[PDB]
Amino acid sequence: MESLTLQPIARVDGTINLPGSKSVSNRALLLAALAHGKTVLTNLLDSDDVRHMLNALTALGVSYTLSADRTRCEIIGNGGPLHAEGALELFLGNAGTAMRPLAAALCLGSNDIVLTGEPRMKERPIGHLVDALRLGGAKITYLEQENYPPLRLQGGFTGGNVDVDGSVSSQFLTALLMTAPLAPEDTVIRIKGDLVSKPYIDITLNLMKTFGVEIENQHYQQFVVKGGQSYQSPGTYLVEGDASSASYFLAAAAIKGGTVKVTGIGRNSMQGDIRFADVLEKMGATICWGDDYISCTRGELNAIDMDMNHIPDAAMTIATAALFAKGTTTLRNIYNWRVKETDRLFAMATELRKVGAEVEEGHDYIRITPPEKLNFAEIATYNDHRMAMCFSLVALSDTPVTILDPKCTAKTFPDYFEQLARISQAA
Ligand SMILES: O=C(O)C1=C[C@@H](O)[C@@H](O)[C@H](O)C1
Repeated sequence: MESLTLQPIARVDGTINLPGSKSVSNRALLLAALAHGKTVLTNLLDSDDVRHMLNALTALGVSYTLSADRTRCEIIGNGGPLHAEGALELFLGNAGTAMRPLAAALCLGSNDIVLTGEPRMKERPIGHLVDALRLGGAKITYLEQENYPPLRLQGGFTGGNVDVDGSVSSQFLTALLMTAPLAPEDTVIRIKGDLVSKPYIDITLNLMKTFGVEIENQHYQQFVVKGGQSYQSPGTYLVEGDASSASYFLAAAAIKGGTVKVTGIGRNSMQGDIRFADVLEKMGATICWGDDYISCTRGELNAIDMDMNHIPDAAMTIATAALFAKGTTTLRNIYNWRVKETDRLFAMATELRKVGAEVEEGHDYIRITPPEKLNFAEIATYNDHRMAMCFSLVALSDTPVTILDPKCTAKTFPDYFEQLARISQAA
């Protein structure tokens, strides 16, 4: 068991050029692979989740090249649905943005492919997506537990009237949206009831439009898709910096700045997590917006009580920032935290108590009352990059913190600790 101990950070100040967005990177790679023409992606993220997507594309026969730092990628588009037979197994780690999108995309035409991943991935739900794909004609088999990967995909998705549940994950709808335009028949995707974390659907539609495809969005209740379409290379495409990765640095300034500026995202970004800056502002920090930057300057930090379903990933950063705020913070409507890299409600509550907080783990919310002073703890990270990054903020106090398995940050941000250190000042 590897570990990293962070010594107390007296002040943070500086500029961070953000790594590329994981959400955008994996969507852009799949669309580039399906598209006609060569796509040159710049500022692509190099992390575990993107490497699993690249490996899957290689296994499916897609040709591409990567620059030395793996942030520039020239993809030779396949000009249509990807194919493989022989129950070829694609190992997708714990990458939801590879597993859900490929589960749908590979249902086009004929195929015989198996999608699997790490143990936790076999415990992350995919049943609602499989139900929708089957309504459209896909043949899918659960090889282990019903409603979870691994899946054996044998193709057959032709389109038609498909219902999909959007109450557990927005990724199921994202996967259907990217796939449907290439189906031979027109598709009408009806959302059964509620739709969680809607901003990710906006990211998906933005990327599809960049690749030449638009659909009819009827108030996020129904999506009308014309079949027989083709994705087209946009030529050169710049991947936005990651707004979720940015949260740690902006929060660091709200707690211990100084001013921290992150570049690569700005007011025009398509990522919902830029709204994390609004939460810091509501807590008392000062935010500055640019076309290609967002900065946060220390003001004060007061507890908040808010629905965080629109920014589930960045919301975890508020849970550790709450350790430094005045009053009790409550984050609500985050049941979805339970079905991600780990059950984040359980994990966050457990680790927060270790540093002294009084925490109520609600079924779908978390209430955090900070201690007068934090104490040292060895933080368990649950193979979850965000647990490591969120708890790194504990060091913006008088106590060091030890983070177990620090390399788990590589899922989305291999250089996280170096970057935090870049803005860490002793004076
Ligand atoms: O579609 C996406 O890119 C994502 C959607 C949400 O489930 C997030 O929680 C997940 O980390 C990424």
